[PDB]
Amino acid sequence: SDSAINVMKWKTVSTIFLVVVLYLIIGATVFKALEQPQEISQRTTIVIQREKFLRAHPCVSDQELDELIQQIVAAINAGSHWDLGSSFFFAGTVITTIGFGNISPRTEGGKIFCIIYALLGIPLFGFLLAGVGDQLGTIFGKGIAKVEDTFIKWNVSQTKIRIISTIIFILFGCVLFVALPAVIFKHIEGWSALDAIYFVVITLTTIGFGDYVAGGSDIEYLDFYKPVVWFWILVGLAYFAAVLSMIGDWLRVIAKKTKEAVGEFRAHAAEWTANV
Amino acid sequence: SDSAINVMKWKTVSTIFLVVVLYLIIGATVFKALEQPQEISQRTTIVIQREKFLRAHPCVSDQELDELIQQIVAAINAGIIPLGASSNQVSHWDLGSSFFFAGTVITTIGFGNISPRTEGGKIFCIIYALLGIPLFGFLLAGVGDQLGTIFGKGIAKVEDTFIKWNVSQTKIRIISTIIFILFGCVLFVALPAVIFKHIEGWSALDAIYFVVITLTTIGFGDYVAGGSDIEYLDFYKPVVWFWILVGLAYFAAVLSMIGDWLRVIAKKTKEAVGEFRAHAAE
Ligand SMILES: CCCCCCCCCCCCC/C=C/[C@@H](O)[C@H](CO)NC(=O)CCCCCCCCCCCCCCC
Ligand SMILES: Cc1cc(Cl)ccc1OCCNC(=O)c1cccs1
Ligand SMILES: Cc1cc(Cl)ccc1OCCNC(=O)c1cccs1
Ligand SMILES: [K+]
Ligand SMILES: [K+]
Ligand SMILES: [K+]
Ligand SMILES: [K+]
Ligand SMILES: [K+]
Repeated sequence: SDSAINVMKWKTVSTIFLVVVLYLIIGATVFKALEQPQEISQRTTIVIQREKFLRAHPCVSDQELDELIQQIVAAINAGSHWDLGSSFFFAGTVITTIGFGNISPRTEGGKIFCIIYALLGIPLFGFLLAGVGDQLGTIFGKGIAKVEDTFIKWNVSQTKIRIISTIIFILFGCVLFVALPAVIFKHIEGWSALDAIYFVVITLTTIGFGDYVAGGSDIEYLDFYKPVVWFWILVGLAYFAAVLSMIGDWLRVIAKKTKEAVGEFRAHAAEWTANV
Repeated sequence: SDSAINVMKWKTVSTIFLVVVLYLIIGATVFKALEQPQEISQRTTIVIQREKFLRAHPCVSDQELDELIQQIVAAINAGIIPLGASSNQVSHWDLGSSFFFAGTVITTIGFGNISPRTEGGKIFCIIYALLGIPLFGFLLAGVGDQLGTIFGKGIAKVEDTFIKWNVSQTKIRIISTIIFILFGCVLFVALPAVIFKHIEGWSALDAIYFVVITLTTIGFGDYVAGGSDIEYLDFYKPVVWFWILVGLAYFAAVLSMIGDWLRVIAKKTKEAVGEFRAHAAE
């Protein structure tokens, strides 16, 4: 029965859908809980700054200030960040689906070329990202081969070592691809320890908020700083690519433990019910 | 044999790397060619607006005036309505917008228009995405499967209609691939674009632009459906959410198709180069 297999699939999809919808509701409340207060204090202090500017300076009134604000808002639409170097940056953001968006095409023509460029670029880059990831994955293979002959054969059996190996991949991976670049971002880019990691994650996950852009701030980079972040991204995006895939498998493993843990809990409702 | 193929793989990756390097170069030159002129005309006229306002009031704090703008821009990263008229203010972290924000996180669209300002929200965003992204991955795959089978039912209808005697199985696949694109761009691109134009006030190009930038998960943020306050009947926002679920599913397959074409154009060109080397000399 073909429609029976499809009923099993829609049952699976529909539950995950709710888990997602539920995951959204939970997060939506946690963010508002965290961000709501700062918005009020920050939005109240900005109000004190308008009232203080007209009081401190009789020179300016409400008639000139509103006209001023209208010009700054328009300045948001504009912002050279389209020079040879920044555009090459823009292209990278386009084909990686990071899209920080701080610099986006404002021309009807640039919008058309961006569309085409993206549709052709993103798949192209995917092949590269696949090879880079494959290379890095095999490099990792040579490393664990050296480690699997030292202290794998000794005490603990090989059945539980696969758990130890996965921890090594995360340890080093976090150090090289997260820790080191975050350290560098802090000093060079001036970002706090947290803001550094925040950038690393929101970037290598292709989220790309744009609130933190390494090399985006306008002042004083080193000669080879920008080229090194490019390489970090090519290899960084591949790392989270695997990491995100691993976390995915953790979920399909767990999803079963909870699904049978619910069958257990119902079971010992069942017989516990018949013994009464 | 094991290490032989390894040496062979690096050969392919290195060539693709260079192709990408060259692809970024050509792109960079094409964007700055398009965007550089308008950047200049806008940056010269803005200087005209600052000079026009400098001599306007001799009693201004001249040098400290440019410091004020720095404070406004620094405040623009977060939602700010700094105007005397209509002091009433709408929250961008309310229950409805924060829900949106989470959707942008787990879909890796990241419009960035509204991002966490708090050290706590940032630490939760990290955890949220790391677990959220992979989770939403399964959903998108499930919605990819469902939407796919519903298509397999539709083509099973047309494959017995146009089918006649003396037909080839390999050539009909090209027909199906076209109808997939056709109806796809209609429902998930054409239809939503038109709605975006009227309801959201966007131009026909800005709507398509938004769609492509969004459903490819690029997420500039320069255009966001439902961003401005306007009215939003509320028959609208829920739809957009659904469109996103399926629209992301659609491009996922579309983008994966283009990759197959590129791979194809890759072999034809690679043997076309072997042909040209074979003969070409004469
Ligand atoms: C942290 C912010 C978000 C919090 C996470 C909210 C998740 C709430 C969902 C709880 C899961 C129980 C719901 C019932 C599910 C069952 O009908 C079903 C099989 O019957 N199980 C699954 O689908 C498989 C369920 C797979 C569960 C995946 C979510 C696990 C996240 C655990 C959160 C730990 C974070 C701690 C900080 C590092
Ligand atoms: C942060 C980042 C993202 C990608 Cl997708 C690729 C490379 C990259 O490395 C930083 C260098 N940054 C620049 O070169 C800039 C020019 C104009 C503003 S920043
Ligand atoms: C473009 C987009 C992307 C995702 Cl991932 C999810 C939803 C979404 O748009 C739909 C409704 N929009 C809202 O509910 C808003 C609240 C505040 C600004 S928009
Ligand atoms: K993005
Ligand atoms: K963005
Ligand atoms: K993305
Ligand atoms: K992706
Ligand atoms: K983005």
